[PDB]
Amino acid sequence: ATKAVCVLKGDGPVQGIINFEQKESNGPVKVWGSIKGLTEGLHGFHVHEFGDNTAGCTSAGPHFNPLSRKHGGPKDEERHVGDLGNVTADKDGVADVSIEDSVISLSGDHCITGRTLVVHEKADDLGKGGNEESTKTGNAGSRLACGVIGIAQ
Amino acid sequence: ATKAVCVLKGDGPVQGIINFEQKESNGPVKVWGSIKGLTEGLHGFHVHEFGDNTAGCTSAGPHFNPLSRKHGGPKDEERHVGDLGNVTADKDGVADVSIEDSVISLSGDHCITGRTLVVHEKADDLGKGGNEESTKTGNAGSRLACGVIGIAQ
Ligand SMILES: [Cu+2]
Ligand SMILES: [Cu+2]
Ligand SMILES: [Zn+2]
Ligand SMILES: [Zn+2]
Repeated sequence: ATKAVCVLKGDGPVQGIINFEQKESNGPVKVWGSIKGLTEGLHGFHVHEFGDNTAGCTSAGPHFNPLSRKHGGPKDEERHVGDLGNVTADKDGVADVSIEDSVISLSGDHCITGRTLVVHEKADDLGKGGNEESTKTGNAGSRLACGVIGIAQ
Repeated sequence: ATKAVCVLKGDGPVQGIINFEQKESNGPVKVWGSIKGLTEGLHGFHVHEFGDNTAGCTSAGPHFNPLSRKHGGPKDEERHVGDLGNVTADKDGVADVSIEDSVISLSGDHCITGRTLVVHEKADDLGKGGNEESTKTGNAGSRLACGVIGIAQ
């Protein structure tokens, strides 16, 4: 299997470790881990285009979107490659993440490795918000923590 | 023109930003930027295999070595792909890095994106130290700072 990992950090208390595993190059990627320090509720979760943390999360650029589609949720046909939807934090501020996605990959010319994973302030509306910002970012607010997705053993 | 970037951080004061540019695929990669907080003199500078910062720099693994060679300096045919030799810090503790290397790449099998750049405690002996450690790590000592190399624009 191909594996990757990401350590999420920011200016506040949000931090976490997210793991990625892809058994076959043309198969789905399992994404799992935990993020703490979040307000209870939904938080947008995206792969942004650049693995550039020189300005913290601010330098990561827009959602990763090599196919030039509009913003959506992970189960929508119309979505950015980087659209991983929402993670849910419990009353203790911990979001346990455990999903599978068939659009992102850990290899090939469009691979998320070397790009930035970001967890957001607010819920991602999955492009159903009914305004221009919705079909661009999902209105998920500020970038609370992020990290570069790296190759793992 | 392919570009990558890395923010170096550690447990101590060593920090900086290193840029990578490769005008042509399979062409040389220019590596440049500024690292501060170093002791004056030489410091080993390598790409390590894993972009895993879960345990700080320790989890980066060994030098990136897809061809299973012994450790050397960047000018040697016998070297790891990740062997970028030394960088030099001035009397103010600043290393104004400027390296050109044709063995690392920002694409293909020798791609370093998604892996970890590490700057070391001591000089890399470039495989000339006459012990087993020299042909593994260059005897460069501890990992002072590191970061995952990400895709840039
Ligand atoms: Cu995002
Ligand atoms: Cu090293
Ligand atoms: Zn999106
Ligand atoms: Zn080496």
